[PDB]
Amino acid sequence: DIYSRLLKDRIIMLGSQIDDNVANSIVSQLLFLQAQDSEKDIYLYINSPGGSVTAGFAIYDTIQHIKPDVQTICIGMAASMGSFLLAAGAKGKRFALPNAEVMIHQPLGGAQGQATEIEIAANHILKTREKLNRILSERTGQSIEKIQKDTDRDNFLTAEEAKEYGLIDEVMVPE
Amino acid sequence: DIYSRLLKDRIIMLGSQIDDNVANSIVSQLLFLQAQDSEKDIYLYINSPGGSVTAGFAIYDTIQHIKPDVQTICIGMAASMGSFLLAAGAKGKRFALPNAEVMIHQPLGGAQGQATEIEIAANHILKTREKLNRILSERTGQSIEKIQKDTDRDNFLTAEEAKEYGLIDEVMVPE
Amino acid sequence: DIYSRLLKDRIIMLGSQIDDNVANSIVSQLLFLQAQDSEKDIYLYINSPGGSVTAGFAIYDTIQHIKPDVQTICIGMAASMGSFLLAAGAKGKRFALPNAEVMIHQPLGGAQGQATEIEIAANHILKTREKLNRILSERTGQSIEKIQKDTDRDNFLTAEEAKEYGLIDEVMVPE
Amino acid sequence: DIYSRLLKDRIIMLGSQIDDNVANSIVSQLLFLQAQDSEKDIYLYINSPGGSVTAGFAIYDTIQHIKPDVQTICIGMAASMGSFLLAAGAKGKRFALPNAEVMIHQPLGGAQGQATEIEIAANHILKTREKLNRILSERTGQSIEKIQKDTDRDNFLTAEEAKEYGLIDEVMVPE
Amino acid sequence: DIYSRLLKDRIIMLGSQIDDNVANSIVSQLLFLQAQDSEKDIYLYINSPGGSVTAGFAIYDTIQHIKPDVQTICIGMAASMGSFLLAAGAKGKRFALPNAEVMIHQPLGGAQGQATEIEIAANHILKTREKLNRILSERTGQSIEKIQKDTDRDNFLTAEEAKEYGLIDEVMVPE
Amino acid sequence: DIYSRLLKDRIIMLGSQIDDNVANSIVSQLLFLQAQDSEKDIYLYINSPGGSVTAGFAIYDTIQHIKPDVQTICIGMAASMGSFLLAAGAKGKRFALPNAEVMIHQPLGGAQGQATEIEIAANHILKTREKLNRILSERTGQSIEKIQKDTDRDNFLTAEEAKEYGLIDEVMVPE
Amino acid sequence: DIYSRLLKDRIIMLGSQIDDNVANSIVSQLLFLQAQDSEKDIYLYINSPGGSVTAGFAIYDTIQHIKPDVQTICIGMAASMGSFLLAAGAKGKRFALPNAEVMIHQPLGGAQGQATEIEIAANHILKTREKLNRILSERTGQSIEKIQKDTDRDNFLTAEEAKEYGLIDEVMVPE
Amino acid sequence: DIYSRLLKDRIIMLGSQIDDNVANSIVSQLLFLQAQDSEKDIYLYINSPGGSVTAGFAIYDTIQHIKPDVQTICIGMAASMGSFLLAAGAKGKRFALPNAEVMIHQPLGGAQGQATEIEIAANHILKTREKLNRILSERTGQSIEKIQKDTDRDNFLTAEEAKEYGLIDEVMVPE
Amino acid sequence: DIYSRLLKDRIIMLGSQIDDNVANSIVSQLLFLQAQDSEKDIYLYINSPGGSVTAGFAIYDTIQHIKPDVQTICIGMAASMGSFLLAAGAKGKRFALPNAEVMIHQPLGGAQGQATEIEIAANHILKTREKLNRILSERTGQSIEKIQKDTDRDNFLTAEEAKEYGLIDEVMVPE
Amino acid sequence: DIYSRLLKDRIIMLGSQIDDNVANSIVSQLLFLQAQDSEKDIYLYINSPGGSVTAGFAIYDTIQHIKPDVQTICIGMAASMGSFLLAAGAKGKRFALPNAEVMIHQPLGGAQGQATEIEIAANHILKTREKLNRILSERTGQSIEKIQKDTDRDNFLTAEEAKEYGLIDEVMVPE
Ligand SMILES: CC(C)C[C@@H](NC(=O)[C@H](Cc1ccccc1)NC(=O)c1cnccn1)B(O)O
Ligand SMILES: CC(C)C[C@@H](NC(=O)[C@H](Cc1ccccc1)NC(=O)c1cnccn1)B(O)O
Ligand SMILES: CC(C)C[C@@H](NC(=O)[C@H](Cc1ccccc1)NC(=O)c1cnccn1)B(O)O
Ligand SMILES: CC(C)C[C@@H](NC(=O)[C@H](Cc1ccccc1)NC(=O)c1cnccn1)B(O)O
Ligand SMILES: CC(C)C[C@@H](NC(=O)[C@H](Cc1ccccc1)NC(=O)c1cnccn1)B(O)O
Ligand SMILES: CC(C)C[C@@H](NC(=O)[C@H](Cc1ccccc1)NC(=O)c1cnccn1)B(O)O
Ligand SMILES: CC(C)C[C@@H](NC(=O)[C@H](Cc1ccccc1)NC(=O)c1cnccn1)B(O)O
Ligand SMILES: CC(C)C[C@@H](NC(=O)[C@H](Cc1ccccc1)NC(=O)c1cnccn1)B(O)O
Ligand SMILES: CC(C)C[C@@H](NC(=O)[C@H](Cc1ccccc1)NC(=O)c1cnccn1)B(O)O
Ligand SMILES: CC(C)C[C@@H](NC(=O)[C@H](Cc1ccccc1)NC(=O)c1cnccn1)B(O)O
Repeated sequence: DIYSRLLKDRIIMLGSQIDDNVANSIVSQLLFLQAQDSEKDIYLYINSPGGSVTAGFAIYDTIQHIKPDVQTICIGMAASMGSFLLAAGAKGKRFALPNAEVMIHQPLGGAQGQATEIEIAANHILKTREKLNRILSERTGQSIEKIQKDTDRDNFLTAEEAKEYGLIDEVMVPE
Repeated sequence: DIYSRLLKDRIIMLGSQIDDNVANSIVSQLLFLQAQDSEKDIYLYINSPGGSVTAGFAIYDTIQHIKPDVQTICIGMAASMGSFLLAAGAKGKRFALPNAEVMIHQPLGGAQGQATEIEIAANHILKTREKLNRILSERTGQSIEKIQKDTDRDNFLTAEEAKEYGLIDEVMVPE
Repeated sequence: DIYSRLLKDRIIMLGSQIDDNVANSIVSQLLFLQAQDSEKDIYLYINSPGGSVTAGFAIYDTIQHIKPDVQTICIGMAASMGSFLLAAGAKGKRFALPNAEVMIHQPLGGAQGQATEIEIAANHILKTREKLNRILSERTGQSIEKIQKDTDRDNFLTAEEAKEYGLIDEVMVPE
Repeated sequence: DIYSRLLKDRIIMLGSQIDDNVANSIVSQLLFLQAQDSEKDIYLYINSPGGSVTAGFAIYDTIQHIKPDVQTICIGMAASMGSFLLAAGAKGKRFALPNAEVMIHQPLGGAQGQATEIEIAANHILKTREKLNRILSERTGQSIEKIQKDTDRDNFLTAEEAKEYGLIDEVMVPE
Repeated sequence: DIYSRLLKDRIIMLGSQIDDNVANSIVSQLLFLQAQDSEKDIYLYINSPGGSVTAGFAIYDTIQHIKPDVQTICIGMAASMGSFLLAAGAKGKRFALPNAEVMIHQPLGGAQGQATEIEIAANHILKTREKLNRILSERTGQSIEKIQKDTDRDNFLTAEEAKEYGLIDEVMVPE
Repeated sequence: DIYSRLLKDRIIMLGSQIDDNVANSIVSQLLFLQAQDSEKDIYLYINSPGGSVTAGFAIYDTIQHIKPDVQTICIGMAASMGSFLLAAGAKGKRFALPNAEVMIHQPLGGAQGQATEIEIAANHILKTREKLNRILSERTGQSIEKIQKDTDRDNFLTAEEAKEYGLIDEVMVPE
Repeated sequence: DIYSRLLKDRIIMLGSQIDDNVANSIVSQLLFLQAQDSEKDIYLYINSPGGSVTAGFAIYDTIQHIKPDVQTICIGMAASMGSFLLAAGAKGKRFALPNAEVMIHQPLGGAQGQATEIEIAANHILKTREKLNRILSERTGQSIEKIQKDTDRDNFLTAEEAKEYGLIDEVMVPE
Repeated sequence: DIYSRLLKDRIIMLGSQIDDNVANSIVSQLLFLQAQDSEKDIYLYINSPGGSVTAGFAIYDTIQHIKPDVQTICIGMAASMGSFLLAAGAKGKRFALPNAEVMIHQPLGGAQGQATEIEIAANHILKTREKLNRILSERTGQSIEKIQKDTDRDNFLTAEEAKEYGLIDEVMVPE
Repeated sequence: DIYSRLLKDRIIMLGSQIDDNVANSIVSQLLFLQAQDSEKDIYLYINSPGGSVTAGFAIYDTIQHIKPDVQTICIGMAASMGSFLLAAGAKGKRFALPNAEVMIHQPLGGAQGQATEIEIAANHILKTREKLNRILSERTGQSIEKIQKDTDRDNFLTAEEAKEYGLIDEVMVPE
Repeated sequence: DIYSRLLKDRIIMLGSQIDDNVANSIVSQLLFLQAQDSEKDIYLYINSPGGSVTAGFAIYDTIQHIKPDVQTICIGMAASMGSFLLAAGAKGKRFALPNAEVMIHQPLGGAQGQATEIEIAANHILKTREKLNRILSERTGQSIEKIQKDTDRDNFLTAEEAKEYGLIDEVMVPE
């Protein structure tokens, strides 16, 4: 299988929606790569429309925890939790290809039941948003109040705009 | 039709779920009965599992607004917005048959979408619960804190317990 | 319509499963009949497999509340809440045809959700069973503990067994 | 409507599956006809594939109970509970048109649940079959054990065979 | 039918979602009422969650065009196009009952297909929003800029808040 | 019924999608109104999203073919065949309410099967478009070239724009 | 397989809902790892929304039974039965990554059928909640009264709050 | 695969509902293990909600027939036929983990068709229940009369209660 | 597998709809091929109906971003994003077989929700179309306005027409 | 796998409907076979009901473009695009088994949407039919005018008739 080959070059492809299955695969790949060698870089290609917040945080925390630097490279599109993980790469080693698109927006969810259950769910998603904003602020240098306003609705960015936003460090030019 | 002849005796049957169709029928019947005679009493029989809050308030406010006293008679069951409307009858003229059951609980709803929209919906239903608690406190004489605690979960009441609670004035004995 | 003609003779047909629609129709027919004449007997024919408890209690309490005697006549079958309403007729005026079947059993229901919600639902249905047992004991003369054992599972009775049970007073012979 | 003009000639058409709705319609038509005149004959045309045992007994017991003779005339087909009601007409006044088919067979049913519940359901339907076999033996002049043997499976009979069997008295010839 | 005799009191009930069927019914009632008498007032009760913009404008333009004053009375809820029609009543004669809910928000829609067809749909709905904002500014005295910001998301208003906003003129007290 | 009342005033409401049922109803109403009086005007109110071309042409040809002038009044919306019929009213007597919308676009259809079957269906719809374009050109005073270009995609028009275009003669102002 | 290589390092990934299939896989992995070496530690990564109580106890009891210490590491989320198993790791060796979320709440279930069946199911789930509360009390040091109040509704905890609660021993810092 | 290496340690995992597929897998594992060695023990782990009686007896009879002792160890849950197989292990060698649950109840089934087919099915399931009771009485030392009463409804047992009942010999402690 | 033997000749088959899975496979194969040899040509056979813009740009940017020349050979059909990638091959090395079809058209999409959300989606797809038009203008030597007009609707091109258009350099002759 | 073994003898079996997956498999097998040896003959067995035109042309153009002669052998049936590929084998090496059936007919498709879109699709399928007719004229020696008339509807041919027609060169006799 072709991805088996790429893993020998320490390359991980995140090329789908992020659910728990995908997150456990990515996490296990990071841990496996760290075991083989704990100082050579890892390369995480990202072509993802987003997905679950907790699954995304499973990958995020693993990236920060392991010893090797994790380079992130957006090809095609990094939207929602995909752009959050793009910004999570080793600073100075976060890239996008020239025609890649990046999109940021606020979390989405749902809640049903009694008034108290809806209040619990609303409080949980607002806390989850404040937590995502605070971390994105630390990864980009944007202020939390600006993240909050810029993610009120869907916010599409070119690769160059993503760099000026601080989500990546360089647009990768050919070749 | 049987209900049309009962209407000539100024009797209205609320015997179903409360949605907008039912609420409009009940409201129009109260209006029509007030026009025919504005001082003879009206009798509202209630056998209802509850329904929409705004459809319920359409009936509640029409009862409060018109001239005639509206007697409320719970037969079978008055649950949720049903029991709220039972408590809304003219004071001294709120009844339940001996084996009727009354149930009270907090509102239920749902919300989907972005975090800010879920927060808007959560705030709306909590505000709605506060409004219902306040009115029920006025109709029963119980405190708002007691209502709030007693409606945290489904709360089933006998006709006698509903009288002790202040939801009704008397249990109707034969004949 | 044929049932309209029978209502002229103060005859009500209960020939279906008992839900809120059926109960409100039956209740309105009883009240309409009492208005026309409050001393002439009413005849309630019962061919019913049962239905909702609260809908059944809407009919029960109305029968006990109005002035006229309500005679009950089982044709075909009175099961579950149907036999409960059969036993509710004016004492001495509860009948069944010779090949009618009567069936008694304990209530059924369902509950889903949190442990506390299931606890609340279980407590409500056990309270509802104790109430049904107590009233059936008063209508039949059977002890509450015998009702409890006899309704543990489905209990089919001939018309003659139903009379010796106290659910009816006489088996109607031709003509 | 055509059937109500026929009711003025004391003609009742049973022309469908026998459920509770149909049984209550037929029963009410018999009582109504007896009320208008309690001596003049009633004519019950039967074209039915059968139906519910209890619904059929509602019609059967009403036929035996009223004062007027009830003639039964099979047109097209009287199967299962249909043929039971065909045999139920006033003796000497049970007919079939020359090309009508009569079918008899044993009761069918179903049972789901615990072993004790399946035993209760089996006993009930076996008792039901014995009661039907006994009545048909009285109405036809055949032995119970012959009825049992001849209904073990679907048993189709011509009009002439139904007369030979005792289910009807005469085959109706033109004119 | 109850709504028929209410119409003789010049009362119209808008108690459902607004589609073309409902709109054509309301419009024909307004025309019919003007034909019988063209100076006596008309009373339009509103309990509606909203609906189609063009259906709503059929009712709006008819209200403005006919000669009689059209009073608007919100019972239960006036949301979206329902609250737009509430504010369309004759000034000084727009009411809400004390527990009625009013909600305002921006239009919603959908678009599918080629880029140029999506552009056509976006331009059409933004033009529609500008037209709604401008009319609501005229009916309420609020500025278009405030309407735009206040309708960005769902905005729930009590009867008292709707009066302060200018959507209604008075909250209707008993009796 | 309310529409029967309006038809005595020679008012016809076209308030739905135009299919064959609707067309036959409108056509029969026009024929019936012409028979009652062949000189007094007829008023066709239009709130329609369009529909079938042949159903539309049934109404169109009938309007052209009856002696009385047929006034057309767009309320809410006249799109597609709806706006074609709006433009078909007696010149000088075509109206729209101030907030009515008008939309024009080319016909739509489908074709499946062999190549020669698809070619036949393509030629039939192109000939249909050319006929519709020519007739609309004559009703509006526009060139066929301009109609063709302006209906290539969905084209939304305000009431004032529709008057400028020649689809209506006057915007109806209040009173 | 990537999970196969991690099993070489005595790492087990519980990254899904807990049903019987998953529980048997986790149990067999623990058994297999103990047989290979009964004194080297085992590492249980948890990213789970929870699941079946009995499947959870199959894993819990196997963890307690075997010789090796079992470290638990919450990545992403440990909700419900997932957080119960997180607290079950060897004391001193229960961890969570800094942005992992932990949630605790009371059990859920369902019951259908006769009143006595519903009572049996209610008693079972309440007994199951008492058992879980008691064990969690032992694992965290919190009182059973506190657990019972804190799990009445969904209760979301940060990694730091989970440490304060006693569900984990340390938050894992990089690197 | 993990279960293969466990089979080398003579471990069999019964961790699912028991149907014919599972039974044939378990049976072939028992025979395969006997062929390799006919005197060393076999270990059957049981986490099962139950299943088919005949599939269960395929496993039961195979366990009794082969030479090696089969230890049974309930993890998580042994319900219905699962608890029957738990009690089927070699006496002295039947265990449950401390938080395992055990449930016993009477068989369930269904029957549809003619009265004689229902009677056949009823007799077959009653015979099956007598056979299960007699074997369980032998495995546990309890009387058949007590088994019959204790299995009338669902009967949940802790590991300790199962030992007292005789279903297991010991609750296995760590480690 | 046949495609892996072709990969050793540096042949990549793009023979399906272009989604993220396909894009990541193609990207992985380009990277892998560049790693084995960074100067020898790569051959990308294209038989595709098109697909996702972002997935297509993942392949496009990878093609421009590797050192080796990528020849593109259209077999069967290159439509939509398929034809975009066909034009993306190394200039002078873009081919089509004599009977391959090439189709170009403008992007398609959808948008649902509030007016502001629809405007965001419309602007994003219009910007996407502009970006695609500019690149195709550079790759084909046609003007932006000609690309815009020629893609307003589906535009089918033979292999020879595709060469005249600049989408390919040569039509590949036999053999 | 059996088809792998036959590829050793340079045998490719086209035995299914022709879509893009199948076409890419066949194309890749031809290229792979040409790589191993570019002068040994290839044998393509055809048993196909047809399929996509563009997928068929992918196979056709590859057959003409490789160096080796491709023999075509129809077994069972070559219908529609299947017979087109049969006629495409190296002249003198196109065969059919004596009972194989051959069928030719004109292309089929479908179109939906605006009139201009149906015209585009009609023109495209007509152009495709003309290209198919011209190539088959060249492969068979029949005139385009004869192909056009013979493919108006389904035209079934025996192996012998296919030889007379020019679709094949010889009917294969045993052995
Ligand atoms: C940066 C952030 C915007 C990324 C993703 N956003 C989300 O909102 C996801 C959407 C979702 C996915 C599957 C199932 C339901 C919901 N929401 C949650 O995981 C969540 C978290 N905490 C509480 C409630 N929900 B993105 O891909 O859009
Ligand atoms: C508690 C009692 C006094 C009244 C009723 N309780 C409710 O929860 C209803 C239930 C509902 C069901 C289906 C669809 C919608 C609503 N909730 C609302 O109307 C509502 C209002 N505002 C915000 C959110 N929800 B009862 O009678 O059922
Ligand atoms: C004498 C009595 C045995 C009669 C009826 N028995 C019942 O169990 C009904 C059945 C039912 C039917 C449809 C949907 C749900 C339940 N149960 C309730 O109404 C109920 C349940 N829980 C709490 C309060 N009430 B019988 O006639 O079916
Ligand atoms: C003389 C007699 C043979 C006539 C009818 N026979 C039946 O079996 C009916 C069929 C049926 C229809 C609807 C729903 C269930 C069953 N059975 C019962 O009504 C029944 C069953 N079990 C216990 C009590 N009653 B016939 O018309 O076929
Ligand atoms: C702001 C408030 C006055 C709006 C009310 N209606 C809407 O937003 C509707 C929603 C809808 C209803 C039926 C069918 C489709 C869509 N949208 C349109 O009608 C529409 C959309 N795009 C262009 C033009 N019009 B309210 O009830 O929400
Ligand atoms: C353009 C405008 C003046 C009128 C309407 N346009 C249409 O295309 C309708 C839509 C349709 C309805 C039912 C079934 C299929 C299609 N098309 C036809 O009736 C038709 C199509 N092909 C040949 C002949 N007739 B409008 O409402 O959009
Ligand atoms: C850890 C605990 C606080 C909640 C966890 N599980 C539950 O509540 C489950 C929900 C469920 C899932 C699948 C199938 C059935 C039920 N309930 C039961 O297993 C159960 C046990 N005994 C009696 C009744 N129910 B958690 O992970 O949600
Ligand atoms: C007491 C306890 C040991 C019962 C176990 N099984 C059953 O009761 C099953 C339920 C069932 C399962 C699959 C298909 C159909 C029915 N019933 C039968 O197998 C059966 C056999 N013969 C006659 C009638 N029924 B337990 O494990 O659930
Ligand atoms: C490049 C041009 C020749 C058209 C090609 N692709 C498209 O139009 C796709 C269609 C699609 C289908 C399913 C899911 C998503 C998109 N549209 C987009 O990707 C898109 C989405 N949002 C904004 C901008 N673009 B071609 O292959 O049809
Ligand atoms: C040999 C030839 C005369 C007929 C063969 N195929 C066709 O006619 C297919 C039918 C079809 C199959 C799959 C999907 C869509 C349509 N049509 C096209 O491929 C097509 C052509 N031109 C424009 C658009 N589509 B045969 O095998 O039937």
